[PDB]
Amino acid sequence: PTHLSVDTKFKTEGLCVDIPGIPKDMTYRRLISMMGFKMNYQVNGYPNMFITREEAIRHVRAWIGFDVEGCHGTNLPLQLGFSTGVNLVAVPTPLMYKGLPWNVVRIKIVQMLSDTLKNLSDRVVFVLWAHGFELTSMKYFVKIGPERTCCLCDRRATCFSTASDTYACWHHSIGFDYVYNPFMIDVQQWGFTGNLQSNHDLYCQVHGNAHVASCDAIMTRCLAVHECFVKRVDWTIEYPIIGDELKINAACRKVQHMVVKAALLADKFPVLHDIGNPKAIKCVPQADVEWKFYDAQPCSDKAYKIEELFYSYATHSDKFTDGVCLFWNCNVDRYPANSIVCRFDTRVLSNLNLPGCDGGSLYVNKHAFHTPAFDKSAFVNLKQLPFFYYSDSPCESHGIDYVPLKSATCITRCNLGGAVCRHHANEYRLYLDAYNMMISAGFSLWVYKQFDTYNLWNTFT
Ligand SMILES: CN1CCN(C(=O)Nc2ccccc2)CC1
Ligand SMILES: [Zn+2]
Ligand SMILES: [Zn+2]
Ligand SMILES: [Zn+2]
Repeated sequence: PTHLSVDTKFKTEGLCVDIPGIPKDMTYRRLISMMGFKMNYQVNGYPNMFITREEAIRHVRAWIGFDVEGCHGTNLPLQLGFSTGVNLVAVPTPLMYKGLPWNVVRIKIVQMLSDTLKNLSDRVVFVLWAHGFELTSMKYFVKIGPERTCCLCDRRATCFSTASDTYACWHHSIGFDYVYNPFMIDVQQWGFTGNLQSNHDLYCQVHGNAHVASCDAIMTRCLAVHECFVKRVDWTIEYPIIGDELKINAACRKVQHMVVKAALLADKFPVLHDIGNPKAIKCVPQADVEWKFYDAQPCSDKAYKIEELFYSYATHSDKFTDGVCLFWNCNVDRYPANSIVCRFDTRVLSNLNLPGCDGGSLYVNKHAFHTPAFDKSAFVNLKQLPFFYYSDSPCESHGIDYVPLKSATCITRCNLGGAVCRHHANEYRLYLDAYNMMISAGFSLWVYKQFDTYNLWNTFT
């Protein structure tokens, strides 16, 4: 139970308009053979070109929706569409390119996949809504064989060059012409009634249908993401480290402690309502406040209605208007005015944030989290939280070459007294780096309108 058996049955109804007369009884073994590929019984890490839903979810960073539309089947040109928005036209002789032979088209496919995937994944997973032409066109740009390594590094081989007879990963494939050992999954195999557009539109209004192959490719990957990350969630799946995951997560913990500690000192709320992660611990353990936790799992479809988070059935709910409410990555439609909020901005461009369903995004950092679309109106009762650094720690060095720190946002006893000490200057610079790391990763901070750092200076007396 690791790979998809080649002898698994493949439902062929979706393929019969492009391939009339196709047998209803069909295996992956026979389908692959029909596509022009010879597996010759090989136990070398590539048992099937097709993979299970579970293997696809483990490799979501590799997903590339692919669709082929028969413009005019050997004698006709084909429109090759990708979920990157690219449309290529291959002639047998929203970025739309004119008709070119396969020998040049395949060089473009390798360039595009390599640039899109080199910082995301060790492979490609073609996400299909298979009708026939996409499967039969694969032989014109795909080569298969045993698992291999790059000619220039230790990464697995994803590309092949006929000019040099060598193999490369996504980082070293410049000038390569063939996709090597790609994987693929047919979304139609999951049991769907009706066509791609009708199933996609049930959950998403952001992707339209301009009737080009890239629109179908985008809709296909969108629908796959809804099925695997929106309606079905698995937070037990671990994903590899591809970027600043560790620094971002450490920054988030530093920022949360800083902001919450400062809010409690400036406004002295008697009670804090910590709403979100059922596994959460107190971010400011030494604070005076009555800390009360409320469980809400990360919402992956629509943002929580604030009224449902306070809904208590036949009993009285806790008083949310007393003290402060802390929503650390707990996505609601409209935050109460007495809130401290961290909300991920789904629009952020990064290697951790993949395009999602209905304006939302799939943020992949250790775990995959489909996040609802960022909506500025959720924050109408609050203001953006400005950067500040606060510290009550003693002015002592212990144990880097100096330029004295001058900043109005270094809230320390030394700055109050006229001159920032070396320890607080080092800590301020580290904290500003962590803050910038967290912000550039996509997180946004919001706070109740009465929040004022001027109230922190009198904590030094
Ligand atoms: C039966 N329970 C009663 C308690 N309950 C709430 O009090 N929710 C809540 C959440 C955050 C702040 C204040 C109240 C949910 C339903
Ligand atoms: Zn390489
Ligand atoms: Zn969509
Ligand atoms: Zn100091």
